[PDB]
Amino acid sequence: QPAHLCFRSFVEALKVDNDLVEINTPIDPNLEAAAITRRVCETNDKAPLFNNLIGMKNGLFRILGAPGSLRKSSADRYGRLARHLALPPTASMREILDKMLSASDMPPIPPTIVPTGPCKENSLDDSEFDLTELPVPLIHKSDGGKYIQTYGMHIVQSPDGTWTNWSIARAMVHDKNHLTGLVIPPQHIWQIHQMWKKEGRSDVPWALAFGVPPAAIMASSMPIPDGVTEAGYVGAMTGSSLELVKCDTNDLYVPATSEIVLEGTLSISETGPEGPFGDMHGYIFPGDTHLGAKYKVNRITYRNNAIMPMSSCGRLTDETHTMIGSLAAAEIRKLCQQNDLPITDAFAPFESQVTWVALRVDTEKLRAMKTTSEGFRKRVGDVVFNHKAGYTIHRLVLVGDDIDVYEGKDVLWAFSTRCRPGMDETLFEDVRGFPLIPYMGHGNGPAHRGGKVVSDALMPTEYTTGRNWEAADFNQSYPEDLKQKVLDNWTKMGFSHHHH
Amino acid sequence: QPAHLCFRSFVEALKVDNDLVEINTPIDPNLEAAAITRRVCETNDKAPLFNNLIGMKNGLFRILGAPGSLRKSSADRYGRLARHLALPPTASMREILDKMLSASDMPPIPPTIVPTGPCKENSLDDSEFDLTELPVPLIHKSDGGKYIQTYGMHIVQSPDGTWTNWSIARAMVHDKNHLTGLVIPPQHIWQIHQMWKKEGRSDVPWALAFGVPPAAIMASSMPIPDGVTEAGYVGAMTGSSLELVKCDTNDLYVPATSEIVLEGTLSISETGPEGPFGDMHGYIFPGDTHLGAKYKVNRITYRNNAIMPMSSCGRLTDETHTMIGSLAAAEIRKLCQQNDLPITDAFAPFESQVTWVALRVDTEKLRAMKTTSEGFRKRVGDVVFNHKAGYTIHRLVLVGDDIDVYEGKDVLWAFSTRCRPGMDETLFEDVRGFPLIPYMGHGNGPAHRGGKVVSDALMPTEYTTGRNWEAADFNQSYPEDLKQKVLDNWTKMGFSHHHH
Ligand SMILES: Cc1cc2c3c(c1C)C(C)(C)CC=[N+]3c1c([nH]c(=O)[nH]c1=O)N2C[C@H](O)[C@H](O)[C@H](O)COP(=O)(O)O
Ligand SMILES: Cc1cc2c3c(c1C)C(C)(C)CC=[N+]3c1c([nH]c(=O)[nH]c1=O)N2C[C@H](O)[C@H](O)[C@H](O)COP(=O)(O)O
Ligand SMILES: [K+]
Ligand SMILES: [K+]
Ligand SMILES: [K+]
Ligand SMILES: [K+]
Ligand SMILES: [Mn+2]
Ligand SMILES: [Mn+2]
Repeated sequence: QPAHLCFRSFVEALKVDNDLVEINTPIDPNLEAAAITRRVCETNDKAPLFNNLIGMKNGLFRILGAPGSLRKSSADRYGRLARHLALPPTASMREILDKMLSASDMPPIPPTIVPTGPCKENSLDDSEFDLTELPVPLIHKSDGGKYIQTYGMHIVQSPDGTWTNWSIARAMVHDKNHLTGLVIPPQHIWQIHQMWKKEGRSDVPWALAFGVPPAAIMASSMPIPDGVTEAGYVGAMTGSSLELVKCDTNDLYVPATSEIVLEGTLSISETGPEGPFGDMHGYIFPGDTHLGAKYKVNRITYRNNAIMPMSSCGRLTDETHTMIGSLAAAEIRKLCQQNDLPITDAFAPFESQVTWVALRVDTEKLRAMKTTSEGFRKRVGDVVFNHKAGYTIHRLVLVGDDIDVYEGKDVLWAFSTRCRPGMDETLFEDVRGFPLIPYMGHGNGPAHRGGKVVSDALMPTEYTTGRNWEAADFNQSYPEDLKQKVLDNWTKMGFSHHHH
Repeated sequence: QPAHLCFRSFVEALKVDNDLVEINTPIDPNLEAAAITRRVCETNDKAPLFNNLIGMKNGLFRILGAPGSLRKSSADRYGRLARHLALPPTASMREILDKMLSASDMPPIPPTIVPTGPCKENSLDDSEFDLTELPVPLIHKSDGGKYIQTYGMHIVQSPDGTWTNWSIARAMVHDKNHLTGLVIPPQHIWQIHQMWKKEGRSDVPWALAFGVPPAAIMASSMPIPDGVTEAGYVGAMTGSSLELVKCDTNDLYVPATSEIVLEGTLSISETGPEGPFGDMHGYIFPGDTHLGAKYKVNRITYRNNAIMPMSSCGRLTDETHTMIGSLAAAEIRKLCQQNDLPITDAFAPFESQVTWVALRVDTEKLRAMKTTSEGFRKRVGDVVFNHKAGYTIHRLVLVGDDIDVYEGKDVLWAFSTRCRPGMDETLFEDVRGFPLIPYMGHGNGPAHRGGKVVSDALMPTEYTTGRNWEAADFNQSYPEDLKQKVLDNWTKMGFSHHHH
């Protein structure tokens, strides 16, 4: 099966790429596996495959860390991500995000039901497993539980059957047959949960599939629109209908090649302690436990030699930056264009801890609008910050066409030199805020509201007659021939490879 | 003579360090020398010494580019700067800035007058030179003149004789015997000029010395206090009285080993076209010429085989970032401490185009103040933004003790995650602004006023009971032994030198 359609094949692909380290000696899921993974993520090293995880029994489980993290080289920086999507390993961010957006104007390709698959190779009923006896990692020393769920896909369906959502939300082990996790607005798992709670009749049928098709985990991490079934979007994006097998204890459908599947229910009544967790912005607040949603597990099915993917998230750079930030930015680019805003590109700079998105403006189009910074900032902020795709983003930075938004040095240069603090900004206090950012949920103001800003790094003439400067850089301050002369004589004169 | 006390010796030192490239074939001062230098600065390469500059006649002149720019290696990153100050080439920024501050609580060591020095080896009177016939560089393709003055020191003295100031301000050739340049408030050259203009009797006696003692050019770039003669501060800092020779046509004193000296007057009445110039924030606005101050040159004296230092300034990283930003930050650190503010460190992040300064707070001291963010931001901003040392800085970022302000990744992380836009900030509109920033002089508001902000990246408990988080990073999320185990087994397991 292709790497983008089968996690086991993805792991092979990373090996074949010389992008894997197999660790065949005993590694402890209590912190060690995650510490190695953390180190990998902070240094852009090869992904670790822990084949000998202390506590692994009857096939449950091996761990792959850092599945969507960065490679060291600039030329294949995003190669792990490209390997989720059948793209060349040298694909640019623009190419990855375009691939992720491509299904937005295609007919869905609904999934195909098949009678079995590898995820049925083994099963444990409700007398045979105990989640506290599996080698679930402790990912950070102060976490409030062992976070089994950092890179699987929750599957829930609307009561009416018309929408089946796939998403990543964290969850940890509560006891032998339950998890707790975040189920928070405006996320689709929360929207669906609310529909079941208003119906009031039963708990939400649920599955959590780990080691799913890589193209599916990418869509699981993207804020595609309300009511859109991720399976059909992934099918359109890949050009192929995904093969799904029915759960044994409910009528949900899971990817045939899932490494591990939990089947059960998400309660419409019960909660339990959840967190704290070392999360995407780089922090943990020890002892900061709060009631979260509670999941009951009735069944586990799994592949022979099952592999659990794990995100050891925190400070730069991991899946929470490369996927949450970039995929939100992609959706925001499209949202802006569908609202008639002249945005060509969007990216969440890593330097902002993916709390900003830089929006590249087609300034020819802007000029024809015959507008002003105040008016345009307000329009952009109203579109983005009132929409779910803007949830995680607290600062938007508008930049003109000379800036490559995928290059954080250039975004920081433009922000720092073209946006006058205060005057060139509009604050938004009456929008939903992202409480997980420390300055929100642990800050001085409302945890769930406000704290957002549009920062206009467009210069005045970009609204009127056009850019009126040149950069004081090698590229722009010297004519072409001179530049080429300098480059051609560089090593000659005495001064100091693309792949590496 | 030691490298920190003699520019010719500094050039040797760079060679000896394997930090120089001598270019002995003909190089054009029209753009080529500056393009090579620009490239060097953008890539942290070796400094270029142009020994064969097209238009060099009777000893005037060779060029050294990038004298205060960065080295590639992390271990001696700041070595050029260390070589201005007799510090080891491995000196940290903290050590460099401490050296630059050390004379603040020492008695001045006034200079020593000597009867001659190398700067008298050659002379050209007012019938023998023509500034338009010297190989003065065109540094950026759109500059409004050939900027002879990017790394020399202007020397002017108060009418009463009590204060002699040394400073760097840009100047370009106007005609055979004049320059034009910036002389703007609140700079000391402007303060002194104003005293001569209020007296009304004559033009300001002036000298401009190029290739001065490196320790002197560092102080020339630092906002030491009003009324303090830089020569005596440099003497205290170095422990040695600087040797100075009298000008031939006026009673000012120049460093004995100056490579090139211009003697003349700064007019109290005349102006001429100045600029545009590709400056420190990375921009040039072509055609944006304005009236500047006008200097008359009556005499040139120079060393045999004179060397003109040149800053090819613009986008990162050059002297305008490493010296203007860092030295302002140093003065601001001291200013804050003298105002009883609990600041331990200050640095202008390069990523901010040196428009921000990050202030590290001693949070134990902060807690004893029993204050709030609003009150503390206001106090800090009032101290800094009402003082000349704050002139160039438009954003202050307050951070707690866990942040190394000399590491821009960490400053950006703290700013992005701990400062809630709007709520955690105070805007300052009724302070002097720095017009050279594009969003000021080419922006939407007053060019000379406002646009400043204090951004508080202190978390709430840092004011009360103490830090209440741990980072989700390898350092803080794992115990010591585990960390050390991981490091010790790193290359063993399969994963990937300080000097490189
Ligand atoms: C890649 C990724 C995405 C996480 C995520 C993680 C990763 C690795 C974790 C598990 C390591 C850390 C926390 N995560 C959570 C999360 N969204 C959320 O509501 N709660 C979370 O706990 N997300 C983001 C979420 O997947 C996106 O917001 C999706 O748009 C949600 O899908 P939806 O649009 O269908 O609701
Ligand atoms: C290192 C350095 C410092 C420049 C500088 C440059 C460099 C290389 C240039 C020449 C390449 C570009 C422009 N510069 C100017 C400048 N200050 C100013 O008033 N006008 C300038 O034109 N400065 C900053 C100035 O030297 C500091 O603000 C000093 O504190 C001034 O000394 P003072 O406190 O005695 O007035
Ligand atoms: K999704
Ligand atoms: K602006
Ligand atoms: K000075
Ligand atoms: K704060
Ligand atoms: Mn969804
Ligand atoms: Mn001074």
